[PDB]
Amino acid sequence: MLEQPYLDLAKKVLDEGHFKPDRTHTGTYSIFGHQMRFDLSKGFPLLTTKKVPFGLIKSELLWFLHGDTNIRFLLQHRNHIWDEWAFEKWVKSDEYHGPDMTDFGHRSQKDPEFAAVYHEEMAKFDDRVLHDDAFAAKYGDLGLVYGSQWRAWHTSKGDTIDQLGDVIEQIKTHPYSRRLIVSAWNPEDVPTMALPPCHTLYQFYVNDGKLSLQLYQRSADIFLGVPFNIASYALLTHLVAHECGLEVGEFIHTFGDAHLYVNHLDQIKEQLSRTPRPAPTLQLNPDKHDIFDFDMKDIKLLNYDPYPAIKA
Amino acid sequence: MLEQPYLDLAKKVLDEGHFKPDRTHTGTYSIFGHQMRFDLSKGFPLLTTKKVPFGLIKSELLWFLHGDTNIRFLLQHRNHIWDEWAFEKWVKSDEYHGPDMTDFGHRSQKDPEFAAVYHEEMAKFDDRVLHDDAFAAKYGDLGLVYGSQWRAWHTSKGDTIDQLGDVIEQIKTHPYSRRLIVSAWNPEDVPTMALPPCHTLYQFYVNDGKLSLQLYQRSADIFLGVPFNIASYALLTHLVAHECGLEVGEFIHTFGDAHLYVNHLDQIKEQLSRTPRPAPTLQLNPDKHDIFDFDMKDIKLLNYDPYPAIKA
Ligand SMILES: CC(=O)c1ccc(N2C(=O)c3cccc(C)c3C2=O)cc1
Ligand SMILES: CC(=O)c1ccc(N2C(=O)c3cccc(C)c3C2=O)cc1
Ligand SMILES: O=c1ccn([C@H]2C[C@H](O)[C@@H](COP(=O)(O)O)O2)c(=O)[nH]1
Ligand SMILES: O=c1ccn([C@H]2C[C@H](O)[C@@H](COP(=O)(O)O)O2)c(=O)[nH]1
Repeated sequence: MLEQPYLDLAKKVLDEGHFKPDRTHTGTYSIFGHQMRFDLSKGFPLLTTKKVPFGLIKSELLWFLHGDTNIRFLLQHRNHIWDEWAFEKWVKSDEYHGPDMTDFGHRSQKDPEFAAVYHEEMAKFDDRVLHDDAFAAKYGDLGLVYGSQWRAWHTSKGDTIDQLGDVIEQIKTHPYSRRLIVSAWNPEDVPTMALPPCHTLYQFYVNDGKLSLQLYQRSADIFLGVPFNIASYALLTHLVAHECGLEVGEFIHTFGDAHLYVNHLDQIKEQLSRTPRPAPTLQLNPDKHDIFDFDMKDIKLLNYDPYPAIKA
Repeated sequence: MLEQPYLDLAKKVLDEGHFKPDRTHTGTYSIFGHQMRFDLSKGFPLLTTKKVPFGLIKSELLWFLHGDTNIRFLLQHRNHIWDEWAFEKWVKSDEYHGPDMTDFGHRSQKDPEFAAVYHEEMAKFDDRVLHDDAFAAKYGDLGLVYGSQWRAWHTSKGDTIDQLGDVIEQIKTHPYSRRLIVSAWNPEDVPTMALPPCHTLYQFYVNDGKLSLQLYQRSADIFLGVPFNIASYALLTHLVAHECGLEVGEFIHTFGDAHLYVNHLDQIKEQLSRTPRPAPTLQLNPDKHDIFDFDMKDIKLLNYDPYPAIKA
């Protein structure tokens, strides 16, 4: 079944993973160099063994695809997955006057009443970002995240390049190019930036009218992140194929360090109990073609029948 | 045996490769997403099934490692593998006054007497680069090749960064970092530069005192280039491990497009006849540690017992 490589990766880290220390709990179990392949003609690789929220994946991807780095767009779609890094820039600031949190998130799991103050402050931040243009410009903007690296890469001349747009024009004109690459890794930013990109780079490839995509991901939370990551890049591959008038080929997912956190171990073990179901199918607006102006409604997922989410 | 993944890749492209057109003969047979793993504790993965010239690999790597882009250093080691791209910038120039070649190399294989004129002009160029400081500065310098991307990456402030040096300091201080990445792909240069890098990016990883390295290579000539490529990055991995006082782990070689040229087919087929021999062993200067000042003599290869070279 389509999603088995994901479950093999989880199991392989369980059986053959190497322990290492770090932060956010005791440490990790990891392997280096693993690869997962998904034949996108067999269905869409959204995990059936655990519910993965496709609406949050769709809206995050469309956000990148607009070259947008402001969480306001994501808030307008009820998508809060980028909030904390924005919240963090505001909390750590001089403009902020509420109950202090030197390290929320860590402390948010401990207290059942600091989690009360935090979730209110965060709710307030979310609202000011939604309705106050200047506050949003200042704190809603994450700066160097995927929308900018993909579509507005900052040059030495103080100019800006649309890598993804240029690659898509090349797919249409030079489909057999071996240079169809988008990188998110900028040696100039990477040593000071808040979040050096995990989704380091990707490459397209065309054969027999089918579009494939390989992602090199330097670092991967196998439990929390990888199931979202697989669905974002599979969707990316479908959308680019649609624009270019091609079929879909393979999505190949290649890792540097893929890891399980030492406290996510029983969660992934229970998921290994479950038996994949047949895969959903994706439907794209058949009469719209520029994916940089696609909206939520232009993307549909059919027949998705997941096991429950594992709140971990 | 250590080199079997190389031979499996060759065979897989023979059996399951997809034809595509291009240039420099009729076209290619290719696959996308293949991976090769080499356990460097089992020996050094220089191919035994075809002689690969380790001196040219050593000197090219030391050249990158000095951050040098001038072919003069390579000429001083009798290494001509970068010559033609330098020669090309001089031939295409206004300063040049000899018998013209709008497209040598292509025409060099045809004629058995234009190949005579070319090899003389090239011999002259080589000599002027060796002995004329100003000519060398102007034409010996390839500009944006690996030595500059690895060790002198050009920033927006008109400054320069030593990616590889900084990564090596991080391996020593933060060995479990998942950010040990060197990239050679610069979205600003890549659309005009002469040679967008094939060796797109690489990443280190440490576990149990062993250093591994994964290379993402966007495009690969399986017959001509890959056997040199495997030995450069394996050697790179050994040298970095030596500096840092670690053992060697795995070298993982990951491809975008790996291809066979439609006219190299019988050459690779004959190589598939041959039976790997036990692998050579590498010896490094046991009392020297900064690899950025290693020289030819500090690296030794023991017990290398190859089948003959296949002049193709
Ligand atoms: C600093 C760090 O380790 C870290 C960096 C990025 C994320 N991170 C996101 O921003 C993000 C957005 C949307 C989905 C997912 C699954 C993630 C995610 O995992 C999470 C942790
Ligand atoms: C333009 C192109 O296709 C092309 C780009 C780079 C190389 N190329 C080199 O510069 C080079 C230097 C040293 C060894 C090898 C095996 C290679 C190589 O294959 C060869 C061809
Ligand atoms: O899109 C993402 C972003 C992050 N991660 C996880 C993997 C790592 O646990 C962590 C990255 O932290 P560093 O490796 O950068 O230290 O986030 C993902 O799976 N997908
Ligand atoms: O270090 C190198 C450099 C090049 N190649 C081969 C692979 C491709 O045939 C060609 C690159 O041409 P493009 O893919 O950039 O068009 O060079 C290698 O194997 N190793």
